[PDB]
Amino acid sequence: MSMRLIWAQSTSGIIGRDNSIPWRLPEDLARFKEMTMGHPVVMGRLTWESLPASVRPLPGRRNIVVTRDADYRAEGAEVVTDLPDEPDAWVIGGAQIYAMALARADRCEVTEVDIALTPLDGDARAPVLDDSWVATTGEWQTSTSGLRFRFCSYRR
Ligand SMILES: CCc1nc(N)nc(N)c1OCCCOc1cccc(CCC(=O)O)c1
Repeated sequence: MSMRLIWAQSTSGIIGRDNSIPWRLPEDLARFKEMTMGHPVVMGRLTWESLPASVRPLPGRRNIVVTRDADYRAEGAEVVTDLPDEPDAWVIGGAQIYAMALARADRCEVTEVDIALTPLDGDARAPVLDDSWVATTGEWQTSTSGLRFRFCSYRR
């Protein structure tokens, strides 16, 4: 019904390589925290293990880890084998988790980072949103880090 997707991507659409993020953008962390606090957050195992240890699990949010390995220990998170039907939840990671949740989604919150990245094999790419989405495009912004970025919101 009402899954929300949130991701940060380069302008070429890359959301990371092996979960590693090439940009430092504290304004994106701030907006991620504002959007997801007090709600379940749904993620893959690689996103979970890539969280900074001090916020694994992400505090103030019910953390849910989706993986085909039924036996997996995530201290502080709920381990499920399939995407859960949590109405108010935010999907936060897994290029494949975004793909699976997109059908159930009526909101996407995107940070676009103006950073050139060389494509590498097995890159995680952002979902391409079709014409059913209504886009609200924020103004281009400059970070305390010097990077240009913008926030875009999509609804249907
Ligand atoms: C924030 C990157 C991001 N940015 C966007 N826009 N979407 C995402 N899915 C997304 O990855 C979420 C997985 C990594 O999470 C972190 C990682 C480090 C610090 C924090 C803030 C802690 C807090 O929030 O308390 C969160």
